[PDB]
Amino acid sequence: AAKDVKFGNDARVKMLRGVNVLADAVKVTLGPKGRNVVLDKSFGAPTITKDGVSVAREIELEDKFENMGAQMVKEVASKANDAAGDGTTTATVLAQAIITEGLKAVAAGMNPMDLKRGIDKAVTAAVEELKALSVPCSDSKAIAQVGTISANSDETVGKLIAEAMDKVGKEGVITVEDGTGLQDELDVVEGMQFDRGYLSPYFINKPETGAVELESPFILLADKKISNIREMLPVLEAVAKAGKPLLIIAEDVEGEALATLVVNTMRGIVKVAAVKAPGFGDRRKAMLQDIATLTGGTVISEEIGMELEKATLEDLGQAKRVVINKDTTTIIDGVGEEAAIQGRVAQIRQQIEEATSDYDREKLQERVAKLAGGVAVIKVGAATEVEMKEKKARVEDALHATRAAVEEGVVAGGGVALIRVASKLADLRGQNEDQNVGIKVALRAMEAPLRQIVLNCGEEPSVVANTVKGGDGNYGYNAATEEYGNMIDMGILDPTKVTRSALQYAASVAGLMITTECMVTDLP
Amino acid sequence: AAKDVKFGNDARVKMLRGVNVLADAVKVTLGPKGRNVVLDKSFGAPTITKDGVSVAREIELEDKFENMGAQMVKEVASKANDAAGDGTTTATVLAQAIITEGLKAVAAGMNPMDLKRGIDKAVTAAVEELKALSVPCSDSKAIAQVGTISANSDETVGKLIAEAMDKVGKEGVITVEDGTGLQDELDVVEGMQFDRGYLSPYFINKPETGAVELESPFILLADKKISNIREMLPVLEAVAKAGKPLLIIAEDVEGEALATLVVNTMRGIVKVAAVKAPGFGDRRKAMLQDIATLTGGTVISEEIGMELEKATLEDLGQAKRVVINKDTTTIIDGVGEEAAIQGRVAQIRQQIEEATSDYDREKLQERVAKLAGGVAVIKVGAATEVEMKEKKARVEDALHATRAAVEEGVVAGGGVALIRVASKLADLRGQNEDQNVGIKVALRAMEAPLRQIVLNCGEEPSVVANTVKGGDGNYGYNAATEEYGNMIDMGILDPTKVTRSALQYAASVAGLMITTECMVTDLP
Amino acid sequence: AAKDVKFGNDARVKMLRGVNVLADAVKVTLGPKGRNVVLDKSFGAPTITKDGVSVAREIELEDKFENMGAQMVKEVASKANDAAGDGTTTATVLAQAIITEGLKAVAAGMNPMDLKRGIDKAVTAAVEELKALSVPCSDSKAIAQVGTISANSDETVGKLIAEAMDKVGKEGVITVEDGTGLQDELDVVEGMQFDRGYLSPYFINKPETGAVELESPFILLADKKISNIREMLPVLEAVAKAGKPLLIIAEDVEGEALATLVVNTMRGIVKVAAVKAPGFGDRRKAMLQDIATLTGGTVISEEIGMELEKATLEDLGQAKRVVINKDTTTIIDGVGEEAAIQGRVAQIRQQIEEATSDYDREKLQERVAKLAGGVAVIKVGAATEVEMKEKKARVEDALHATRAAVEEGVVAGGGVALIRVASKLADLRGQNEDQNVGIKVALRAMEAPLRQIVLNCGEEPSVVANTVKGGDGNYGYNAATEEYGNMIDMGILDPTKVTRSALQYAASVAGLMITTECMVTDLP
Repeated sequence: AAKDVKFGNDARVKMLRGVNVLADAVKVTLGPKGRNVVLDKSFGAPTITKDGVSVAREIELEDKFENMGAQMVKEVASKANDAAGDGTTTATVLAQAIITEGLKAVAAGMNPMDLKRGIDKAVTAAVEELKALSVPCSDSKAIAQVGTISANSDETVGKLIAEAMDKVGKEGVITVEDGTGLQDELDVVEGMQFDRGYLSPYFINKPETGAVELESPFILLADKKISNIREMLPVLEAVAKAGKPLLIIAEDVEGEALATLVVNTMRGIVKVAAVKAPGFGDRRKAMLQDIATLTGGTVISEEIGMELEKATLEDLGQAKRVVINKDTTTIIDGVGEEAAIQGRVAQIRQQIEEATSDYDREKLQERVAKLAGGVAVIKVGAATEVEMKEKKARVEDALHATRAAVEEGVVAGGGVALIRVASKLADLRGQNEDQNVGIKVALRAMEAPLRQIVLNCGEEPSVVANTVKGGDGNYGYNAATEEYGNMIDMGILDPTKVTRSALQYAASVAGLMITTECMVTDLP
Repeated sequence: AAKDVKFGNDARVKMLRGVNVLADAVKVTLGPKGRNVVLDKSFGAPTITKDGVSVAREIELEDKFENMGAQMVKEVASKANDAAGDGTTTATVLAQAIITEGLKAVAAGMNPMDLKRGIDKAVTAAVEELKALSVPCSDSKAIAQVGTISANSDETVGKLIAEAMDKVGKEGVITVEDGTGLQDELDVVEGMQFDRGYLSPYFINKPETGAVELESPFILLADKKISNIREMLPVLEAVAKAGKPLLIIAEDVEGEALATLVVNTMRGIVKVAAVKAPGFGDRRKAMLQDIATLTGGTVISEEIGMELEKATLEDLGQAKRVVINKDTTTIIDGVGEEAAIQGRVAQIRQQIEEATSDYDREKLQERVAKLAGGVAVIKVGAATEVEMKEKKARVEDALHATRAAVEEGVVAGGGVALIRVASKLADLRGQNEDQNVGIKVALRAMEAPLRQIVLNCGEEPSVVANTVKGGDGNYGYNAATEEYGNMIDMGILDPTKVTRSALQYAASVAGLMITTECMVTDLP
Repeated sequence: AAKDVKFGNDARVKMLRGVNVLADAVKVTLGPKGRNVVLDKSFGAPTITKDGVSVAREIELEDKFENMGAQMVKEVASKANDAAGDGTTTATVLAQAIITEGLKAVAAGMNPMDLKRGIDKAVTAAVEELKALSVPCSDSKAIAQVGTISANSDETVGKLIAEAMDKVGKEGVITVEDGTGLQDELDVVEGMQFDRGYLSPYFINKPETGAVELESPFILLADKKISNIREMLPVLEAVAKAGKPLLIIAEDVEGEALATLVVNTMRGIVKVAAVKAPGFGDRRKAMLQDIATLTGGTVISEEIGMELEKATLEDLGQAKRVVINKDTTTIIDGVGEEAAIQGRVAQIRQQIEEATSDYDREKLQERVAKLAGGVAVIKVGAATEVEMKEKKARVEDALHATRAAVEEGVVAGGGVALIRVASKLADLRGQNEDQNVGIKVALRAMEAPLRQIVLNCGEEPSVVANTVKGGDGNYGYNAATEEYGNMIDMGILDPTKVTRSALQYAASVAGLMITTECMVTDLP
């Protein structure tokens, strides 16, 4: 396993074939006419996929050359999944084309670093070009079109996403889960909801199937397990003379207090619903106070000078209707001031980002969307778990793409905007001839992905691409119909965020990787 | 784990040959003339079995290509076995036909996605046709006939299962168990049953053979053990006043209490029997109130401040008869509310939709059978464990077939319905001629299971297929009669669900496999 | 692991090779001229054997093919040993011949199902005919004859066994084990007895070996720890005033109890025999209850609602005489009525007829014999350890054969019943030609064991069989002396149960030969 070193093109040629390897591993799956690849599973059955990165993630070759090349190209695709997950094939093909043009330039003895300088300043110019070319994406028709593009002519899933997103609002949170039957299940859970079950089964309410409902109850917060005191009776009798149902949130209730608390609810005196703590202590308590403010309750924590039994009856929060089952507790609409809710939203706006990013951001965004609106749940069903996941990954990709389109809009899809801005920026000049040829190299390498896209349909890339370059504006080529026309007719519009981020990150990684000159390796 | 990358036709033929070897190894079991397969077992004697997936689950190939193919294809067979368990050979054969046709089409340059669409539409049409042509099966004669064919022309088993299902009612539970004698014996156990014996052997009552029986007793349920709870002395006096026997359900009883009780019973003071709770804490908590509802009593709860010491006369469950042996207790005509029985049944109906599925179904249907259905025990009597395996396997095949037929309805067996629906659906056309070609080729090749069924009998598949294509209606060939006639005459009926699931799963999996264009392996 | 599949001719050839292995392994042991086999043992001495299962159960060969063939044929031999244990060589040979002929027929293209049904019908008809021709024999002369037939010209052992069985009665059993003296020793003592050594050696009276014999003692059996209590002063003083010797069976003895008891011994006031509890708690308790019933005492312990320090002197039983050895104890006669005998034997008998069988029933006959008869003890002694093992195996085979013959009855032994049933059942007919072919093949193969016997004897097998087929009744051939003659004169008779079980096992192995079509192995 001793280290061995080589220099320049002799090693680079090895890289090429490995690149070549990974390259044709990916580009076979591009386009509507592109096919799938099944990935061996060490534990169970192999899984079908169309995304190049899903294929490549586990891929490494026997020899050190190709193995390290695959790892060093796989990082950008990993980041692409970290952000969006699609367009990975484009990043791979552009990387291959640019590294080939890089070896061509090195054959001229040309400086890689000034090449990178010219190329990435041209990339920034293209960023500005794309920002200028951005158009708003507002109509749900375009949303359905882009989802259908992402979902392989699946009008059902895309349209379903459309009404779900519309009725939950643009800031409403939407989640996709498993289903077994041939039909997806659409659920909306609005207000406040948590997944905790009643400790006592005797809470079976008047509605059949054990369905539990409370109209305008009094919600209360506690931090103690009520065992030693065993006397909530002052509060109980205050609610009894109030004569209205109640919900309690506490550490726990001991069986001794539980007996009368359930026995007394039967008696019909006060209906009381007791639940376990939904989540981890500090943050869960923090969101319970937000719920209390939402429900018109007061900030109540037993870990401060105030007492459970020492309080004012108005401290109990009220919500119009609460629905409780064996596992799920939900509120339809509560009694709270929207000014205070929006103040809490402003308070939590900066916490939306924080610095933890991955763990904190999505959790907090879904939680706050629940705090303001509701969550959408879509049970995507299919015959086999591999089929479910194969559709699923496209579902989350389309979800993220819809988020990008909502936040930023779209640009002319099908790569025509790319080639037009490249043609317009062909006039760009650098410090010297090195930067100029670097810009031209970047242009000619960007030409290749579109040509491969055309080739994916079993049609000639050259003259078709030339015809694409001939027209402008709405004129573009559709692979599904394999014909030219408007973007609106073809619905091929590129979400701005995914294209911008993927293209620029791929450009950066390519510019830094073409700088290879020396090789270290291990022996068998 | 070094990886190797392969393209196109080579992997295609590898997958072809592996699937073909597995399939024609399976084919030796198809039809009445099919035989068994012997599988080497390291621990002891080999396993001899007919159903294909039973063989498949342990199949592992020396070659990585074929190993990947076998493991990727076994999922459909495994889940089909999980669904029904028989006809799996037919599903495998038709799947192989689909693979052959798909690879042949792709060899022509076929579009994989067009094939996917075509096979999907064909499956939709076939499912609708099966729904349309499905006919109900109600008469016990036809039930016995389908059991007989499902038991490999065993009429004795058919009459046995028909008698069992009749006496266990429509919602009874039927199970097959190991038998001691040289022949099968079927027993019917009805009423409230559980497997718990009397605490002491001296509990043997008046009935001989060491049996412990009480006529018109009362039933006590103790939430916890007996330490000082033997203070039911007042209730005892009432029982002493009533001159009635008693039954005890308690966690545990003191040795002094056990000794004092035994003496009381043998002295004739009060004659009482005691048995333990049937199952786990959750199970017993759920089913004790079910027992009470059957016997019209009130469960003594340690969770509520009602106990044995403070109790009512009718808190004892009321039943007409109790019969207890060394480890089993039976209750005859418990005196309880039938409407409460329906309420508990409806609660069970709501609880039907459960992720636990079969593990939940055991007790879920156990309670219903104890209330309304019945218990059937099929003790398989024979010498060799392989023979019990074979007869048992035929037993659950017949059981599943009968259950599915009763709940669902039937179609003609032997694939006559398959060829009929293929002929009727030959008229459907899709979006593209590519899709139409996929559909029509699927129709051409879907008769292959019938071809192999004929072949297993050592008879010309081509002659029979041509003659059947000439014939119409329920006319068809039977191997048991080894001649033609009416398919109904022999009473070979297929549940629609098994055929539908097999066809849809085979089409889905085949469509996903054929789209693969790249291969990856690891070397030894 | 890597699997390799064999089909049809090749798999059948491997089965034939396993058959050849089995045949050469077994043939060496058929008849008087079929000789013993030495069993290699790296641990200890290689062991000489003749029983077919004894030769078989430990034999496994390297080549996987015949290895799994042997593994799958081991089950029939194992089951036969667990059922009868003798005639295993004969049943194995007949089954092997049947299998060989069936494999030949399948090589001719035989139908598995025709074989299945024809062999089932033939087995059923042969069982019926064998039952019809069954002649029970009860004379001790015939019992000695058949025991010697099993013992291969051992007369004294057969006479001893017959006398022992007669003296132990119809329900009394016989125990056989190794001996030191080269002559077998038979010891039978009637009544109640179990082996138990006294904790205090000073229980030795004037007679030797600590044997004490006492008149009408006060027999007490206690399942409770008597060490803790000691005391018993009122009862001890009552017995002392009565003037009779003292008998106690205690769980344990205290140092104080030891002290007062040894003071009693060396002081010479009262002779007291104290013994520890016999064995395993619950079952020892049950058999102690049996002893108390047979002695006319009362079952008294803390498991009974009697009091320790308060008791009545008549509560204990009295015996005609009690004898105690160094490590065993017997009672010559006790207070036991035949009605209580019937009741206890019946409540034991119901447990005897159960599915537990092994590891529980033998103790059941032990206890029952202690209730009614006595234990028969056999000491077989000789020179070399391997030869004692062989003699023990042969003697136990004879023991089981005698038990089966006594409980069931016999037919003509030496295999002549086989030829006679084959002759009389030449008229059997099946459903079709193939069934009749299979039946006739089985009938022809029925001749194999006897012709193999004659071949081993060095005489013309087929002509001797033909000559036997000419006569009828009990006239046939003698292999020990090797000449014709009547069976009755030399009494070659065999219990019918082993014959029927062999036929049933043959039916099962035939039913598992018919499906031999595909086999799977694992090669490195």
